[PDB]
Amino acid sequence: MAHLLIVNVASHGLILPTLTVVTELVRRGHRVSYVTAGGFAEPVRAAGATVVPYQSEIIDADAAEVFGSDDLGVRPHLMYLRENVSVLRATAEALDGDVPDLVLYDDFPFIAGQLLAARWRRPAVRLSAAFASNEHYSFSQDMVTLAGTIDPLDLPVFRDTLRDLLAEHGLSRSVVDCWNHVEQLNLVFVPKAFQIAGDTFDDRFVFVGPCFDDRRFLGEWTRPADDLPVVLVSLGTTFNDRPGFFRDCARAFDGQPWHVVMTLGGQVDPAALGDLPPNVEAHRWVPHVKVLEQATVCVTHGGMGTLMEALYWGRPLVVVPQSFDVQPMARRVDQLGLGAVLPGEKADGDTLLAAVGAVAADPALLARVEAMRGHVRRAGGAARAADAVEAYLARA
Amino acid sequence: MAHLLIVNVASHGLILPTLTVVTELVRRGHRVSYVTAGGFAEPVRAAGATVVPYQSEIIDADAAEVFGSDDLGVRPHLMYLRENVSVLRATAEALDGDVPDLVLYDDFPFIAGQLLAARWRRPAVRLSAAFASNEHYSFSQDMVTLAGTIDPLDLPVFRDTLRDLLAEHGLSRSVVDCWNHVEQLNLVFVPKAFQIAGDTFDDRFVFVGPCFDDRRFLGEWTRPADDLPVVLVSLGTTFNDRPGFFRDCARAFDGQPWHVVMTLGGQVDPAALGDLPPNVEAHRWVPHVKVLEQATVCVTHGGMGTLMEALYWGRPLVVVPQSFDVQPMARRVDQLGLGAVLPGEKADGDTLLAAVGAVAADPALLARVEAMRGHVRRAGGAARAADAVEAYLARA
Ligand SMILES: Cc1cn([C@H]2C[C@H](O)[C@@H](COP(=O)(O)OP(=O)(O)O)O2)c(=O)[nH]c1=O
Ligand SMILES: Cc1cn([C@H]2C[C@H](O)[C@@H](COP(=O)(O)OP(=O)(O)O)O2)c(=O)[nH]c1=O
Repeated sequence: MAHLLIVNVASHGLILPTLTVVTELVRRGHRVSYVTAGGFAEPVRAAGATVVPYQSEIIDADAAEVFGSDDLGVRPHLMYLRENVSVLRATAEALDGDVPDLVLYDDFPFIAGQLLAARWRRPAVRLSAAFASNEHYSFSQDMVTLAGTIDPLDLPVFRDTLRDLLAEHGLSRSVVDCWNHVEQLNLVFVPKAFQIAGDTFDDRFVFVGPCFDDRRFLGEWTRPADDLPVVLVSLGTTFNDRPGFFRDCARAFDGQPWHVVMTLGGQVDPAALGDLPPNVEAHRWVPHVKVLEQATVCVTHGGMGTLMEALYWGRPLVVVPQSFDVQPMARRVDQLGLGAVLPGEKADGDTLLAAVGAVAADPALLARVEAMRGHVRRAGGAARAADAVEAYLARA
Repeated sequence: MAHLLIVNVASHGLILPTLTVVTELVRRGHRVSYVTAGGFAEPVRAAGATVVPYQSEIIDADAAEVFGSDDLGVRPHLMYLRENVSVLRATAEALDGDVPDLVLYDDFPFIAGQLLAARWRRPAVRLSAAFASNEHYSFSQDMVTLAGTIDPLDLPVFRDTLRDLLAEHGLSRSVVDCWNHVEQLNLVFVPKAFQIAGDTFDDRFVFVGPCFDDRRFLGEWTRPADDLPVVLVSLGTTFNDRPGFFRDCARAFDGQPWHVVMTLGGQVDPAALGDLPPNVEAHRWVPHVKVLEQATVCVTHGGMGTLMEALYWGRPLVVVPQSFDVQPMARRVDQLGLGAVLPGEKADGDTLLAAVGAVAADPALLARVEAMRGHVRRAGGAARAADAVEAYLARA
């Protein structure tokens, strides 16, 4: 009954929750256009969607290095607008003659998303792979706050670039109303129980939780031979250039009654770690969902995708936040008592060893992890998202 | 001519900026009721207002301890409501028979403010002694994020109490709408230029900047006989139980080309510092406003009052934040290049000494500070506040 456009940027965290949703909507006779770049085109086409390529900077940008350049975060902010503009121009060109009935856009390209919907006079849907935002809670604000950057709107060049962009595309919305625009429908990839201030989000928000595959394109992983409890250890895909962290982890678990699956996420080359104990392994990539299924503890920097996949299986958590983008999750896990949180420096090998053992042996924590798993399960998934999408089409 | 009620709580930072404003309205003939507790009654009467006492909990509470109690911040949050409720009941008791034409309330007692405005069906005005909040920026969220506490609306007992309070008081305004309510007029004691995301604030907000007196009731001060550049050092009135800080600073400035004036703020006894060099003073209280007039550098934790009082006199800053509450102001001062910031531990006497000398000798920084001084002067202060109120009073 529809041609659905998904507006997104080139990032694992933002695309992976989307895949099984695409496959479900397509299963129901809908047709999907998907904005993406580079190697992401491959899994996106496999989910059933037609790929609309665009030129991305962020795809091979070094996050740590970008946020390091200057002390106000001008470089991050301006790259943000560029990625949005690059996405806006490429989608319009491709689909100006094939107008979608429904524009769905991730938080990141939300400027391009609003402008596209306005340009075509089409209903819109927002997708959140992290925490959702409303009048009470802004995932964006405490992003700025924690990151230490300048407010984007306090940055004259950013503000003017945006004002000229809205003006050009004639969107009848002011810069501030645009930046703080709440969409009529929002698909969020966490349970409401986990969402910060989740009790405050109304009907416009649908908390469907993690949506995932076997994800064979991230490789495959098979239960070990030593039959030791399995600990997943990963720093994600973004701020993951930390051979020190991984090497110290391998050392601490050397001879310990655990089997460690280490995930480098594309930065550190396994070889750069040197030799690992027999109970410790390291990959550029393995499907977290595949390790976590057989796992006992999950050690993660706090990436949402990894947290929700771990909680899906009721795995006690050890969160090792190394960057700002992940701190709200880590704060939320700590306050829900879903695991131990070792922020930055504190996440050394030895401390990480005591934490892994501690949370694996805590009956009260395990009581909370099991219950939360229950909310994740009773959360929609790809099926409930597609339902919302189809009900939304109806009202339009 | 009117009866103006000022709803406030027993706190120096929240009451000081209000005083000269009261005196102006009264001077113009209006009659002012002022909600306060304890020893603040004296200065408030002086300003020319009629004191409405309420039983206060925060007036004799130790912030550091209160926030140290538990890991979620349940004790602070619940005290916050009690303070609000205690203020609600007292004022209602006193003014039910003497309804005000206008209800002016500070951010803190904003819940009691809204309910009183609704009860009596009167226009209301909000007062912000720190940054103001709107749809783009929330000082509150910034606070919770920085303090590491749970969102108050994620805390059942807190929201239930709030919900019931709103219901029992007839207010037809949901808990979340209530919490994120934007008043139709806001007096903000900050220049819009300093305000975070100032450009995003509309005409509902009037940035009148600092409003102060001789403040003789805080004692007096005559510049030294040694004729050294005077440096004001102060950790404020809230998280100021830090003898090590003042002790180490006095030690560092020993025999240095500066005259250090330290204010303990009713916490540490001056005697507990022990012997001080001839060029270092220590007081329970002296009017920052009088030191700052003769000063060369202001060293402060980031209290909004001290900051604005210093910028009023174009004084270079060394910001030494030791607590979440002054963290956004330290961030802002740093972004505007108005001074050096030495967060928490970084703030030893030796590093403080270099900073003081450094900010005093930076031509660029001084250009920026002198310019901000310009904005503070343009703000309009007490006169402009009464102007706004009177216009609001006539419109409604
Ligand atoms: C690094 C890595 C991530 N993932 C998945 C898990 C998450 O759903 C998603 C995003 O990674 P995540 O760890 O959440 O990191 P980031 O903070 O960078 O987004 O990618 C893997 O499956 N295998 C891997 O090796
Ligand atoms: C401690 C102290 C404060 N003040 C004034 C300056 C401010 O306007 C007001 C509040 O103090 P401030 O320094 O801003 O601290 P806080 O963050 O704790 O509120 O008190 C004095 O005049 N003298 C003093 O000795």
